[PDB]
Amino acid sequence: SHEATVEYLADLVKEKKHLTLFPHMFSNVERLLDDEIGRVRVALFQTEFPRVELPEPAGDMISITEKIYVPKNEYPDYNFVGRILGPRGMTAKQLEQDTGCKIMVRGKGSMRDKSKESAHRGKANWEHLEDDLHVLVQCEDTENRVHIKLQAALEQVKKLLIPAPEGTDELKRKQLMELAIINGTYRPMKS
Amino acid sequence: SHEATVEYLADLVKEKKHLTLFPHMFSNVERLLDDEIGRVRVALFQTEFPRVELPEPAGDMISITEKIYVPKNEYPDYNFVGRILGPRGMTAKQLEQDTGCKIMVRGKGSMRDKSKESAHRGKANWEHLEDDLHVLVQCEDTENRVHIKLQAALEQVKKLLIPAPEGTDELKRKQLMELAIINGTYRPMK
RNA sequence: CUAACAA
RNA sequence: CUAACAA
Repeated sequence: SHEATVEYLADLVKEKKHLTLFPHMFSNVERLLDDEIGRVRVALFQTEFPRVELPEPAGDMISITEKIYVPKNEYPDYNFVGRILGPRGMTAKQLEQDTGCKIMVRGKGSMRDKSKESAHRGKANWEHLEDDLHVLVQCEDTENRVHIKLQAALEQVKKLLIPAPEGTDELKRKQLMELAIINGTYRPMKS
Repeated sequence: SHEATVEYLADLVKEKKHLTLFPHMFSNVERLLDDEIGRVRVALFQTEFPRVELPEPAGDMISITEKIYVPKNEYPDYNFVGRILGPRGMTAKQLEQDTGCKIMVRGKGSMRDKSKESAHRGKANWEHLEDDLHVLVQCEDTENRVHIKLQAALEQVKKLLIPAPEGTDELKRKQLMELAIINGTYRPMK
């Protein structure tokens, strides 16, 4: 396997732009190239969280939701939500999958556009806007699995609520790098 | 991974040929297509060599080379070399890889074009031509490994030096079928 | 300098 | 009717 660098991915993409013009003549080799582009993307941008080992289901079904406030006040300038979510919410999805939980960002300043927020305030079904910015972590499994999963996701969400000093944020950098590619380049290179 | 069938390998070989028309546009694609051609080639035609077991290196370094003459006299029409080497030398190369040994086919008749042996016979660095066609089998390792390795290769070269009766040579059949698909003379669409 | 989830 | 290794 060729080293996964951004420079390489760019190379593969320019090739993919040309190769896809002849989808029939080159059907097999386009698939091969899609494979390699996919592999290189995963190695570059995808950061993965530890997966935990679970017993087979046994006991009652339990749904459990923990609320963890984001230390927005203590660190007023740090963008915690953006780093938890990731480009297209990819990081949150990765976390959801790896831990078997559901991640939901809620409370004041949780809406993408803070202007629209001020309108829903008080209204029914939006009562969480009265609360401070928090992450809800939620797992539903059987009595002998649900708490294992939860604790796995809690440990990760808590890590992400500790802001990283300048130039040490490996997670953030991968995110921003991918993001630059998404909205700096055209269609054949994003997603 | 796509399933490795001869129909697929053919298809990949077809594409590689079409790619010759774009000299620079698909450098990475050519390399990737080669990797896959190779992977499939191995899946279809690789011989299964018992994986020998190896002690940890202990002892003095030993380089040993054994010479095995091929019974070219007793079997004057049997292509022994062709069967030892294989298509693109891949049979020999794999034996090399599986045993840690080096395989060299030497002697009179050893050169592809015997017209050339004449030109070199008697010359320097070509003194092996004054000898009968034979196979040098060579390994270099520590003492507790080098003889294990060597016996593995020697056993297999010996096997290959016993000709097979007609149309029961599954090795020769796999070899010429790989060779056909890869040169694109055999193009199964099945 | 990320916006998923839910509606 | 397979041609590697070595120069």
